[PDB]
Formats: sequence, structure tokens, C-alpha cells
Amino acid sequence: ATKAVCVLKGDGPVQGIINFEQKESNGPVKVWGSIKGLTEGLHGFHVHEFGDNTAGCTSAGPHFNPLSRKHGGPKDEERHVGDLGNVTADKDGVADVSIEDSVISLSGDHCIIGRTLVVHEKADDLGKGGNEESTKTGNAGSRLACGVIGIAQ
Repeated sequence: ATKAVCVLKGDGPVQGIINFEQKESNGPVKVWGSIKGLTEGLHGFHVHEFGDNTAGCTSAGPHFNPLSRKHGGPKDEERHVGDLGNVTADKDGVADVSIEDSVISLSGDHCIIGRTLVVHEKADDLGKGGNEESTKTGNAGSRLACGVIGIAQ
């Protein structure tokens, strides 16, 4: 017998079996196996297509809406005025011409209220781009930085 090898071959920490199984006992891999996995979807799907929906679950309405299937390209041209508006413009001449011939007058509300919703693509999407960075920078929304003294009103 010898005290030099009887430490490494006798003090052998085999009790660690009970401490391995203590971590698996309730199966935390079942409660936490969900929590790690929902974190893979919110970065691999919510940042790759949109988040298990793409244009609206899979169909959005008729079979695919004009925001995935590349119907034309811009979506708001081909199936707005190109082959949609042109059918009522030439068959009736009031459906499309009532918005076009009035656009000169309606510019008084389109350039005011439509500067939030029609121009949302740069006015509200960026939260700043058309309400403080463009058309509003000089005072018309920048009433804090360009309106310190309010003299425009």
C-alpha cells in the first residue's frame, strides 16, 4: 500500500452521481427547453420573414396579398392605378378622375393629414423622418428645437 496513489484512486469523488441527477430530477430541460426555443424563433423568424405570418398567416386574404408574392414590385402602383384604377378610369371616368381632378383641392388635407398616413413610409415609420427631419424641421413640427420662442404662432 502507499499514500501517494491512494488519494487519486481512493478519494475518488464518485458521490457526484447524486449531484448530476439533482440537476435532472425535475427535468429542467422540459420547462427551460421551451424558453430557449421561443428565443430562436424571435430572432430566426421574426427577423427573417416577419414572424410566422409573412403577409397574414400564409394567405392574408384571397391566396397572397400584394406584400410577399411580388405581384408587381412597389405593390401600390400595378394593383392601385395600373390595371385596377385604369379599369374604372376608362369605364366610368369618375371613380379615378374624382380623386385626380380633386387632388388639386384635396392637397389642402392630403399635404396636412396625409403627411401622417399617406407619407407614413417616411413620416411615421421612422417616427421622425417627415415630422421633424423633413417638411417640419424648420418649425412645422420641430416646435421644440426650431420653436424655442414659438414666434411662428
